[PDB]
Amino acid sequence: SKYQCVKLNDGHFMPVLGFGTYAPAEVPKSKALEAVKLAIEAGFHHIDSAHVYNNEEQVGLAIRSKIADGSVKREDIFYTSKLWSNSHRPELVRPALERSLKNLQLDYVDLYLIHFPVSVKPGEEVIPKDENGKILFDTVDLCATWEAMEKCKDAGLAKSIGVSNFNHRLLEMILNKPGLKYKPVCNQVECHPYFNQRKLLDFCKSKDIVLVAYSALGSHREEPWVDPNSPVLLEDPVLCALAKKHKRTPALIALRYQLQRGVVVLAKSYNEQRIRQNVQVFEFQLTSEEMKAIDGLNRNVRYLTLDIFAGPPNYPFSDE
Ligand SMILES: NC(=O)c1ccc[n+]([C@@H]2O[C@H](COP(=O)([O-])OP(=O)(O)OC[C@H]3O[C@@H](n4cnc5c(N)ncnc54)[C@H](OP(=O)(O)O)[C@@H]3O)[C@@H](O)[C@H]2O)c1
Ligand SMILES: C[C@H](CCC(=O)O)[C@H]1CC[C@H]2[C@@H]3[C@@H](O)C[C@@H]4C[C@H](O)CC[C@]4(C)[C@H]3CC[C@]12C
Repeated sequence: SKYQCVKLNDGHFMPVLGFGTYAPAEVPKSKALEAVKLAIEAGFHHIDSAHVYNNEEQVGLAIRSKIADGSVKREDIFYTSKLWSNSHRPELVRPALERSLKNLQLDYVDLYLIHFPVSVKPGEEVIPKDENGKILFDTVDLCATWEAMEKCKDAGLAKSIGVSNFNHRLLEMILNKPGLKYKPVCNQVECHPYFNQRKLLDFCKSKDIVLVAYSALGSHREEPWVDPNSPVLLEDPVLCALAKKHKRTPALIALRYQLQRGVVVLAKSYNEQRIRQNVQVFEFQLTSEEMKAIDGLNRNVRYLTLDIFAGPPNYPFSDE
């Protein structure tokens, strides 16, 4: 083995390069199973999935298949799952995590997150709706939610807990919670050169919270979720230039950029050639001039605004 990891604030270790597993429904789930295997093989020791991804069955079957193989040991696979907004209510966390575990056929997750800050009505429908297309939000003290997460960490069902799509205010809320037992080990948020959340990153760094970047390569750009008019990240001029100078690719520089920033990156790809290519971030380095060059690409280009959840006071994206 031997791969690059970072020490999480709870003593655990997380690999710096994580493999994303979400894909549009237009893609069959089988693809997720075959893709993960290819990722394990390529060098990925960190796998990121979720309940809402509706692919834990395949993703688990994969990682479970590579352990049976003798290709990897469970202690070398860092699997992340996320609690979905229709289960923020206290008595609903553990059951949710248990449901995932059941679909994965694993005895615990290495990392478990609160997927999104705004709550929705409990029930099967992942995104409930009024007979008038209205999203049925719900109100839950996230601190109560976080208390159930802590009990999961203690029950040994989750090795490390953390948040996703949390902003400064929200992050603080958990941090300053009365009787907090475990500060979130990380905060997984969108983060690429056209939106290198310095402000948030610094904050996180100052609290020893690792920032896990997603859509680090510009995202899947799925029609309903991402604005087609947004600039295509991997087409950026200076990223392609640097790609050449280094004899690598714009994607690899977006990935390597993140790494040197002290960030943990996720790169999703079902294409074998590309999957194997992403594991190359470890093959080269960027110099201070380039380090700064990419810092300069900053813009306010947020790909996933998930504004269909814009209502509630917990919508994360309208502050920093
Ligand atoms: N917590 C959250 O709120 C949240 C939100 C969004 C995503 N995530 C996580 O982050 C992961 C990242 O997925 P994403 O859709 O956001 O964006 P991404 O990782 O930026 O990837 C978008 C696309 O880039 C392509 N790609 C990968 N490697 C490439 C390479 N070397 N050269 C050229 N293209 C390459 C992929 O196409 P191919 O697959 O065709 O290669 C991919 O569809 C997800 O799978 C998920 O696990 C978490
Ligand atoms: C919350 C996340 C965004 C962030 C992330 O990826 O972490 C989004 C990304 C894709 C979305 C699903 C969509 O493809 C298919 C379907 C559409 C229905 O109208 C509602 C149900 C489904 C299953 C959506 C649920 C919400 C998902 C999982």
